[PDB]
Amino acid sequence: PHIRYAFQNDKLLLQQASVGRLTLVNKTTILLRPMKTTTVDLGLYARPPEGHGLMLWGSTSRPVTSHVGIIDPGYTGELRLILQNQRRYNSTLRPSELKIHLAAFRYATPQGPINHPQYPGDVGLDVSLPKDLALFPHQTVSVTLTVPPPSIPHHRPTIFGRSGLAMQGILVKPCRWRRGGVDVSLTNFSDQTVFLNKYRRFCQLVYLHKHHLTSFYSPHSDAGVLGPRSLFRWASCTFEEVPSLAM
Ligand SMILES: O=c1ccn([C@H]2C[C@H](O)[C@@H](COP(=O)(O)O)O2)c(=O)[nH]1
Ligand SMILES: O=C([O-])[C@H](O)C=C([O-])O
Repeated sequence: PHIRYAFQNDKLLLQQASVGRLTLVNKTTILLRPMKTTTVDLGLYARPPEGHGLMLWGSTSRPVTSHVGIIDPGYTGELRLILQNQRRYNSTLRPSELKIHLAAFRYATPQGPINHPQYPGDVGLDVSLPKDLALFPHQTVSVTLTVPPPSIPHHRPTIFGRSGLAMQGILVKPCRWRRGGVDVSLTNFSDQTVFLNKYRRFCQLVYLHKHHLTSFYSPHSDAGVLGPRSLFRWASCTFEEVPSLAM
């Protein structure tokens, strides 16, 4: 399969597009104010092959957390990375300290608490909050989902955040939804208490094909997505530059 893309941004360098993953790195210093969202407009456009979505994620050893972005197959706008400052003062990413990754995966879609996809073809299904929560500034809050989602053979249910909460300072730490049930953690990086009532959509349910979860560290895998216990392994695709995709 081919991923077709276009990229144009003088503040970012394309490091490589190899073994199914594109990596960009920052050429300029990136300033992060405390308590506020930082967005990086990537100048990057892409369309996945049939049956696949795309995954967007950032990686750094500085004290900065990035949203893990689930990219729908019908999306034809510009991709953005959303970052949050872990400290209570300015943090900077000096040239080359931020890596930005994009790669594809096969997924499946079933037919409260679980809602149908927003648009034809969307990868994720919104999951509703089972109780009111109060999220205080610079604090983490955890919630349990225990009632099983729909079973889909050869796929693995996983939870990821949505981009609109992320823009408000609320990140979800992505995690597998395992047989026992899943503890979903939300951190508020903003300066204000955020109230999320019962029935609010707070995260999304994604069914990755099981090939996309591994324990081996590979050319084809990375600990940066779901963390260390289950590595994300992206599809073996080829990137192909189609400059007219750029808007
Ligand atoms: O980190 C992200 C996450 C999402 N999106 C784009 C592609 C998605 O299809 C669309 C909506 O994503 P959600 O609101 O559903 O997370 O925005 C990004 O550009 N960057
Ligand atoms: O909001 C989205 O999920 C995305 O924007 C969907 C399409 O198809 O364009």
